[PDB]
Formats: sequence, C-alpha cells, structure tokens
Amino acid sequence: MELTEDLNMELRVFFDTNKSNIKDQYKPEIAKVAEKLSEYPNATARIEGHTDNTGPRKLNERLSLARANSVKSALVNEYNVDASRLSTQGFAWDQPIADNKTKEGRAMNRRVFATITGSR
Amino acid sequence: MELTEDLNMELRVFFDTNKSNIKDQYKPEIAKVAEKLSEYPNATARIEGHTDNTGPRKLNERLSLARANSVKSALVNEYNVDASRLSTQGFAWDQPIADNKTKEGRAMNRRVFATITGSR
Repeated sequence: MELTEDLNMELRVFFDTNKSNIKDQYKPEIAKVAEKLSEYPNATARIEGHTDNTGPRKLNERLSLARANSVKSALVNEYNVDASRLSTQGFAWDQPIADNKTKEGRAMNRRVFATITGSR
Repeated sequence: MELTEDLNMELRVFFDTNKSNIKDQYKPEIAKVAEKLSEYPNATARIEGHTDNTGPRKLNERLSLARANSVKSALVNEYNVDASRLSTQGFAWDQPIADNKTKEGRAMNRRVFATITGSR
C-alpha cells in the first residue's frame, strides 16, 4: 500500500525588548514541536529570528539570531533533539510582520517563527 | 502554533470475473484504511470501480459501481465508517490500466482504486 503522512507545523515565539529568553508560556508549544520531531524522525525545522527596528543594527543582527538559537537550544538541550536537524538564522529588523510605530506592532516583530516539515 | 498532518493513501482491490466480492486477500488493506480513517476523522475516500471489456456493456456499468460499493460497504458495515465520507463511482471498461487481450491484463482491469485524503 501507498500510504504517507506529511507534517507541517509553524511555531511562533515572542520576546520582550532586548530579550532572547523563552518565556514559560511558550514551553508547551516547544514540547509539541519536540513530540512531532520524534513522531516524524526525518523532519527538520527552519527557525528564523527577528527584531523590531529599535536599537543598533549590530545588536539586532545578534539578537535575531540569539532568539532563533534560544528556540534551537530548548529543543536540543531539554528535548534531546539532534541539532543538525534545526537550522537557525536571524533577519534583524529586515522582515517586519507588523507596524514598528506602535508598541503592539513592535511586540509582534520581536519573534521567532519556526517551520517544521517532515513525512513518514 | 499551527500543526497539520496530511494523509494520502491509495488502496487497490482486484476482483474475479463477474464478481464484486472482496477477496480475503484484500481485507488487511481495507482494515488499514479504516484505521487511518479513524486516525484522520476528517479524511474522505474517493472509491472508483472498473471492469475488463468482456461482456455486455450494462453488466459492466452495474458491476463496476458494485465493486466500488462493495469496498464502501466493507468500510461502512465492518468498520463503522460514516458512509457520507466515502464516494463511489463505476467506470465500466472505460479506464483500463492494462491490456484486455490477456487474462493477466483483464485481471488488472477488474479493480477498485480508492484515494483517501485529508488532514488532522
């Protein structure tokens, strides 16, 4: 029989200003990502971090990547997910999803989006 | 978080001449379909029956739809799958997959192919 199941997941984690820690409220989502990475052992994740547009370019290059790395670290260190399955990249403020002129637009931009894909 | 798992399954059942019963051979495969239909309660199945090109045309129109319906009935009656999730259609000898000039090709054409798709 031909039978396949395809996984597609998207995780969104948000961060406070200048912070790259994972807030406790995001732990259940990371745990679910880890469960699906075990259920689909060929799956991989592309984790992309971002900043709002405030502060030096240099801070935000590092901060965007640190936030992606924080997501990867939680998976690797707390869920024993192999690191090589998880890519990380930071886009500093280059890819806004909301208006940087509002406190709430800035909150939306301070984020990691991770895309998990696999098949079994 | 957004999580989707997409199911794609293809079932092939074959028939003896002038018959629309499910041969015991096919029962494990039909059981597997029902299992996935339960694991993906939103999935539906497109069930299509066929004949070889021997015999009167209306006999083959009926028999092709009877084949598709025998697969549906196995799912509905033995495995309690909701009948509205399953479509059936017969194509008489109009869609051959093999040579009707040989016994082996005719046996290939006496079939039901079903595609089961959906997400959870």
